[PDB]
Amino acid sequence: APSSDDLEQFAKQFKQRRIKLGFTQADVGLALGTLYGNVFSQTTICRFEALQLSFKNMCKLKPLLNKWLEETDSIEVGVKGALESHFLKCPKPSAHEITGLADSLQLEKEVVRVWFCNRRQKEKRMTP
DNA sequence: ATGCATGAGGA
DNA sequence: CCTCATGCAT
Repeated sequence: APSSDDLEQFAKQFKQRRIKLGFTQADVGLALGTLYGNVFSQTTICRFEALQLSFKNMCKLKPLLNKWLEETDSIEVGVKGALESHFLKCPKPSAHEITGLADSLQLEKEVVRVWFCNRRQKEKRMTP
């Protein structure tokens, strides 16, 4: 398995080469469908180039992007800041903390619950 | 490039 | 409920 440094260098050189070939991020994502039956979105290609995915996600995707390379050659600021503050304190809130913070902050419980799942996921990105 | 979301899968 | 991989919509 690759180091974080391996994946960083791979990402850099993947991006350089995609741009040089004049393909867009969506182009690559689509071609992974066309060529390998594994379609991906522009969002996914973008995150991969920015290392904004988990280490394991990055590792699963790298060989796929490598094959492609080989071949071709809302919530408001008042609310947000507060949400962030609590996260630094309690990153994993109980369904009561959640429902509690939700109404007090005037948001649906489900919007608050998902915000915390996403915030937790971000921290697990190779570069958050 | 990013914010909020879905849904499969698991303790 | 969560983690996780993933993307629609912005």
